[PDB]
Amino acid sequence: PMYEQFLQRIQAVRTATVAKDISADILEARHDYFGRELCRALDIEYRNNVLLDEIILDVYPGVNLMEYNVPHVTPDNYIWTGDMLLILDYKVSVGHDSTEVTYKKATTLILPVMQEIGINTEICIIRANPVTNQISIVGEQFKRLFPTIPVELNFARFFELRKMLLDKFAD
Ligand SMILES: [Cl-]
Repeated sequence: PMYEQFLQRIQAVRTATVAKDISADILEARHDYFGRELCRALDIEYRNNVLLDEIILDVYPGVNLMEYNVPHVTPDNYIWTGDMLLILDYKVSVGHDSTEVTYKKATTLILPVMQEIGINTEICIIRANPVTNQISIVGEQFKRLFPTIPVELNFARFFELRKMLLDKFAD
């Protein structure tokens, strides 16, 4: 259905301006596909994106939430071991640039308020290279809890949809 919905939009599109919205949605679905598969292999609960406020309340329900300035920020997921909060962001990319951008933003926006509240937090980004299927991890505590990441990844359907868009608008 995913693939067919995209195929129908790709068939229908006429302008590059509208096509870019299809390209962006295909990129997000590829991201979501990695997330679901990564959480399956890691045997953690899949969440699409959770607000920081909701993470704080799930870990520390007694927080005096209104005493703090919680930025509106939606990391893809999180792991609460019992002692450490692992903020988890997924990336699918052949470069690391977007990983670095998200890392910095998650660092300036999340870690300050977690420090005041007293929650030990780490930013973690897991990146799949869609061409090579190699997994890159950033986050030291995450690497010690999962040195084995048994993902079974196939991005070809996403590559096909985007190739179709590249072919239609190769002007
Ligand atoms: Cl992504």
